[PDB]
Amino acid sequence: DLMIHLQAPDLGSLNSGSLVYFRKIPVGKVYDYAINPNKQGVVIDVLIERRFTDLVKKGSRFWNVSGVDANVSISGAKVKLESLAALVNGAIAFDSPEESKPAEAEDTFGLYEDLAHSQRGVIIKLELPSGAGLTADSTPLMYQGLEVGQLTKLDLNPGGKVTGEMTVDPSVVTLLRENTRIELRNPKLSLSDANLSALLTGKTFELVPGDGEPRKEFVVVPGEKALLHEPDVLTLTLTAPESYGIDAGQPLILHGVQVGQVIDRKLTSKGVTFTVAIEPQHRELVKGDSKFVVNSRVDVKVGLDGVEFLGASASEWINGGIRILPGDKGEMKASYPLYANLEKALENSLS
Amino acid sequence: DLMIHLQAPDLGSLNSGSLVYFRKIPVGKVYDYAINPNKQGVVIDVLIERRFTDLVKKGSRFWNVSGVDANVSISGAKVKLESLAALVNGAIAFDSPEESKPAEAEDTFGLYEDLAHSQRGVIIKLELPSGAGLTADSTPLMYQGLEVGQLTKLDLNPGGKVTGEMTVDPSVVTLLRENTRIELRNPKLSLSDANLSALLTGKTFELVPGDGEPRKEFVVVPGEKALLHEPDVLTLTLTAPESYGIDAGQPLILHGVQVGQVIDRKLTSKGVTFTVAIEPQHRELVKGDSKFVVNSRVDVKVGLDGVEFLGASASEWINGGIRILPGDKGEMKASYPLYANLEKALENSLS
Repeated sequence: DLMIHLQAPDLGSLNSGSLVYFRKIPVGKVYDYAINPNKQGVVIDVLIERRFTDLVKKGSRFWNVSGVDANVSISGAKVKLESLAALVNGAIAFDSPEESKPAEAEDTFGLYEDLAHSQRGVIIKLELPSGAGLTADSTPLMYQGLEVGQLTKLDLNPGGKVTGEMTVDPSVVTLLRENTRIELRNPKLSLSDANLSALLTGKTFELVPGDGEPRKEFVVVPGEKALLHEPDVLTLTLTAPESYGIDAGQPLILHGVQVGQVIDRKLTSKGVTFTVAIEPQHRELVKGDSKFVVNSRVDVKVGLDGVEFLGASASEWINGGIRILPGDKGEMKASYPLYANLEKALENSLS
Repeated sequence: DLMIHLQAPDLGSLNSGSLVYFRKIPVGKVYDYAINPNKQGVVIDVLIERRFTDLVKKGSRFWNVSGVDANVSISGAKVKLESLAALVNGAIAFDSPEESKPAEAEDTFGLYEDLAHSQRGVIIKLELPSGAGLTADSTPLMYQGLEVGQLTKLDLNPGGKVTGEMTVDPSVVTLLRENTRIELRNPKLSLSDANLSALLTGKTFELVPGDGEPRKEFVVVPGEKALLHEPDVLTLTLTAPESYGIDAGQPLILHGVQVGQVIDRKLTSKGVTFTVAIEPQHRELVKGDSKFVVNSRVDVKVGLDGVEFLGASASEWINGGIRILPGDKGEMKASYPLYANLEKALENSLS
């Protein structure tokens, strides 16, 4: 027979004589349990039978299937009572990997508390902004709409630095590399597609791939800042003597289509300095010369023969933001002015 | 007696001596269980009685009815506890088909994990855009409002290519053919008919039939692109010097009625190029000559004797989009211009 040791943080629902399963086949039993010399953890030593000594490998993971948990899920709760023998007395199930040396001679093993905690994969360290809607073992990493990861740990390091970590499955592991971003998506209010499921999920880590050297630690920024952190982004610091009602997250518009987003608005003594970012599409477009016209304010002028509306439309007004007047050739200097309307941009009159 | 083998990925709630049912009549029992030589799967060999040897056919499917699962459903949860003997010890039920040879001599059988997984039908491979709201065994294929299929598998192939597969029942199988589209419907917000049920369901595969050679693999596109993929569609690439507030999914209007939809908006260095699509109704209508006028902007001109409103109405404005001025005869050239309003389209002045 084989006599191996398990290290658990507590005994759980396991009694002496409780049963050990492989593929839900009883292939052994729990022999004894004892507190190890330090009071910290409980060592449970089990006895795999003589026939099944070749099942237990060095790379095996043992997990605890004892009691029953009833999990209510959104849009219906499927609670299935699979195994009746585990409720009364407790059980330990285990997996056998493909290629590992067979274990022997009282080899220790960590005892995971659940099947979900004993999933294989790669630990990925994250430096989170805040843990406001993030949860331990409930926040997924989506990729192409599929669940790829699971936030497994969430800590508040000293200095007020929330960091967590994530198990991803091996498939995607080759996708993670340099300039590969993980940004958290808010469950944003969708008018065209009504999805209550997404609304109930909450915060959601989105993986967007890049190329380069494989890395294993990332920095998650807020969703607005994500554009700024993209690999090929162009960042213009544009000044203005007034905010003109332009918030931090207004869209930035060329020829009617959004080419960029405002990132942040900083108030100084000289005026209001914006920092806007630009997707690659308008990166090629700029050519070093442009004018920047506010779309946040409506303007109507009354006249006998002259009737004009300047700088806005009602839909434009709800979106707001900054309009681009592209030029032919320039050098992409550091600072640009923000003109109050279109005709002061044609007059080149920043006053 | 008959001694046949079942191959299951795990033993489940089955014990030795657990019972085998046909039409919920005990017609045998589980004799033994053993792990096969590879560690991958468990072989459970059962013993159908001597009377019932003619029941087991070659084309039989065995499924697992063991334990109990309580499924909460929307708009009320009907949880029925049908069979009490399966809870304590476990059971295997099986079906006998109409015309098959009777099985004998330790013939193997796959053991499905549920009655829903052991439904007959045809596997249909799908190349999905994303698996954002799609689920395994929860996403149906509607046809005429009835559940016809069930998305049974959802994978993330390398390269970021989500593909899944679907069991459809045999009836519809003759309906699937060439130019037969499967497009996913979003649970769109309905103002006239309030349906919370549809809202709770989420994504929904809609089957629309076509004619031709029978095919067994499809490509699902997004709902907006579906129009573009229809069998008799006419696609116009129309240019404009500005977006004029025309989004990617605006309706496209002839004589007040929607005849087409804008498909996508691409920003270039020359301007904004749209790609609109057309239903067969306006396919016959075009005759190779038309003018394209924006309906997204309001225009009011003030005058002593001349009062006119150009290009929009408030309802038109909420819908927005492109208006068609049909002509008598033409050749349907590749590129068309998008005029800013109606009078510049009558003046033939694209500047």
